[PDB]
Amino acid sequence: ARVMTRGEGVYLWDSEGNKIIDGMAGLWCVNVGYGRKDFAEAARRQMEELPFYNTFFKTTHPAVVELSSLLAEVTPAGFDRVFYTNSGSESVDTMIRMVRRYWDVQGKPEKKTLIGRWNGYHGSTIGGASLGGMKYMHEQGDLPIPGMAHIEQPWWYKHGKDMTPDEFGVVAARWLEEKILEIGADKVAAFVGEPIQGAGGVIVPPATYWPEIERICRKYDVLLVADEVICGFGRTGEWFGHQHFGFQPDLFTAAKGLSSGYLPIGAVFVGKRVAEGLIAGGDFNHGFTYSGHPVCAAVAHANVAALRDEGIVQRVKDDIGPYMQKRWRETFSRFEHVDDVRGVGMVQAFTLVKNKAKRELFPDFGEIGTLCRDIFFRNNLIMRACGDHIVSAPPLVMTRAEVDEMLAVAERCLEEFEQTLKARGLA
Amino acid sequence: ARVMTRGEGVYLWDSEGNKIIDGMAGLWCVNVGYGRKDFAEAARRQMEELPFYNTFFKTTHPAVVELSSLLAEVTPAGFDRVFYTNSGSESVDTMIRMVRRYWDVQGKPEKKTLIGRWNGYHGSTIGGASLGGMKYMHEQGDLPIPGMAHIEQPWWYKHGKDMTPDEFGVVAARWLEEKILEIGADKVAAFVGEPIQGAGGVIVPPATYWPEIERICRKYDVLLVADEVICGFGRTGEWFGHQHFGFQPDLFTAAKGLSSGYLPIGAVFVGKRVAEGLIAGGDFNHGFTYSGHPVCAAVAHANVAALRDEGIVQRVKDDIGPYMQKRWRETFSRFEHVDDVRGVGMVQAFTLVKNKAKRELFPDFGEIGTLCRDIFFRNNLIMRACGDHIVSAPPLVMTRAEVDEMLAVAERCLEEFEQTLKARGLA
Ligand SMILES: Cc1ncc(COP(=O)(O)O)c(/C=C/C(=O)C(=O)O)c1O
Ligand SMILES: Cc1ncc(COP(=O)(O)O)c(/C=C\C(=O)C(=O)O)c1O
Ligand SMILES: [Cl-]
Ligand code: NA
Ligand code: NA
Repeated sequence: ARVMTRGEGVYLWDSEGNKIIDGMAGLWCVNVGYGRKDFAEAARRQMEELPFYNTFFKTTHPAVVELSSLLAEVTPAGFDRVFYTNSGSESVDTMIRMVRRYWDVQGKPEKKTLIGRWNGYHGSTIGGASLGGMKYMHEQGDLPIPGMAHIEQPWWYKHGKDMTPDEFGVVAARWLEEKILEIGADKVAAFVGEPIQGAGGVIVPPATYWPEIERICRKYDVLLVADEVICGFGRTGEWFGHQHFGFQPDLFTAAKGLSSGYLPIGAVFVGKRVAEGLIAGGDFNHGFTYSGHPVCAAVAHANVAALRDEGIVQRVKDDIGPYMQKRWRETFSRFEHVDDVRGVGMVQAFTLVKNKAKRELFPDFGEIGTLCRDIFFRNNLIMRACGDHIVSAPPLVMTRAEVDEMLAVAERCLEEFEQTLKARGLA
Repeated sequence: ARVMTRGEGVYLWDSEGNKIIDGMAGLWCVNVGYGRKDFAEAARRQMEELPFYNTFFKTTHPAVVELSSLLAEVTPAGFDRVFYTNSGSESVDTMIRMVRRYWDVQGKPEKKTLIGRWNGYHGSTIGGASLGGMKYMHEQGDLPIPGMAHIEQPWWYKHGKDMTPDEFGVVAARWLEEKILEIGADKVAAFVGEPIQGAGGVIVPPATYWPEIERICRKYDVLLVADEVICGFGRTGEWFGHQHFGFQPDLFTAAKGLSSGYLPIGAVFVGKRVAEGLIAGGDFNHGFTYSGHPVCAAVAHANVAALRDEGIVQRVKDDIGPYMQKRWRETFSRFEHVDDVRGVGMVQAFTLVKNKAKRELFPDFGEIGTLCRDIFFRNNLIMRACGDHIVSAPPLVMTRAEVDEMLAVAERCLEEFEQTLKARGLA
């Protein structure tokens, strides 16, 4: 009858009194960790004083203006316009309509197709599911909607062949050039991608990938959109994934990580180029002014202020990031059936493989991931299996102690993994 | 630059010290009226104690179970399964995917087309905007996606011709039969409609309309979906619009009215037929179990408990509804350029017309509505203009006094309207 009692820092406690390490930070979003009583209070205060604004007033609710001011301080230059939503899924959907509307305004109404990636995830809307490349969303029949295409994911371990990462990076990106040319540049609105594919299994692209993607977008006059749903609000040590990989998207989407998951909220950050365009069109002015649930906005403000003023983000870049990465590699590198050990900031992962030498994957990709995950679970550690990949994204406020503590349990579980593997003769 | 200070009951106050009557209850959703400090407290408590649950636990957060249990008590028979979202727009989107998935499971994957209405509104997603029939989101571009069709709205004043309401009702509904037959019954997944079209201008369908719609859906094995975004949580005096019009939809969608707008939340209520179907498919099990932001769920619980236990809904049926309707008609019936005075419960409206005898509308439908609205606004009353329709949906806790007070100001504004009409020679 196991029931969650409470959560604190990086831990969750059950009814039987057991403590669970949340190596996933809820749904990749509990960035400041659990237990932030101060957030409850910011909520209480805002609900009490002014939980609504009205379009009667022709102004913006002060708790939204506040959030916007602070966001502009932590986001790259030129991201002045922000459109608030209730979720990452809505952010994606809004982004889609914004991209299409932008081209309309430009007198290029046939520029409508957005390109995404297989094993990409952009939420659960029809719009987002059709943009995302999860294989079990696309055979559905209705997905994808037209104006959606997909290229293969830059996953080196499977698609690298004999190429080096850097080399594969150029190839993997060039798939965007192929798809654009195949479709017609005059029909393509945008490429959308997570800097690191989260739900795809923390597929980290080679260093050559993103600058090539961007060159291609610019070449063919296609907008570039980063989906910062998972990589946003300090996850890679930078404020946003795209900053780490060193590309400048024309828009980017954010989700409940903006509030550490405390209340539902998302946003679309819009750059100068597109902002100017949407304003002339006027379609979205209402959202840029009146968007943002005030209570949610106040909790988001608290969370971002914590992220900055408590040096949580800088700490990922400087201290806990490098440490986690080093320790992550140290801990996991040595296993027989564990390969492509990878990570940046506080997102990290590895893949379970049949044989590292041949770079051979297990059959029925995901069944072996399940087996490993059940173990982490029976051992009161939360790490998720995406197919045969194992992924972790703990709260950003995790300590060096907590790091070692988590890895300790993971270590033990993987030892147990190899055994059960041999014990079954699947090793 | 007027700034909203606070809100209380049905009133909002500005920085200049003026009091404004909110005849619209925010965005049709502030059902229990402003100032509910008890909601702040339910929020504060939930955020403090347990603002998250984890899928590790294989149970449902208690604040969600609670909400579900209470909802089941107030919703019609057979609406056991509920899927929570953050918004009305998401609810619509989820509903669409549910409908399509249901038919897949049934071995009928080509049953994909949903039918909506012109001047219908089902939110702002791509999915919802393509289902809705606002022609200002329905031109040359992305919308609509395939698997979306539209029939004309049952708007008597324009489409009635020489028929009586009840007569027109049968015709207007039969448009669904025409569209189905035109498309092929084997390709049609569902008909979706707001019991009363809200943002379309509170178009109230004849009494014959909905039972006919349902007969047609059942005839052709097409699902029937009510969009209770605006009509839900007591607006028509009943719990849900469809109860008032006497049809039983297989699913219905709900929005922030579930929480009186205090925190973002929505839901899809799923009937036995479809629930059974989606469970066999298993696609949606995760949401039926783990869906619902707990903080939002706790605020929603408070709001529903208030709606019931404080007899706010009953009060709309018995007391304030009849009164408002009577007084609404009394007040507005007598004007030269005001016709189709209409309403049920606490939703009510009228249309500005050039000449009532010919049933002739003003040209550039909406310009005249703008002029009237500016007046309500310059007089510190909130009522919205949808084209040339004028609509009101004040909080449900409005008193007889507040009713008369609102109508008083509206009266004056309409007197002023007629004059400015003559003064321009547009009368
Ligand atoms: C890449 C990516 N883009 C968009 C969304 C949509 O945000 P929501 O509206 O909060 O669902 C998700 C969400 C899914 C998870 O959070 C998860 O993977 O657990 C996502 O991963
Ligand atoms: C009929 C109808 N169906 C669905 C939605 C979507 O809910 P949200 O996720 O809250 O946007 C809306 C929303 C818009 C308004 O309420 C408004 O027009 O003020 C709606 O009117
Ligand atoms: Cl595979
Ligand atoms: Na901790
Ligand atoms: Na029920």
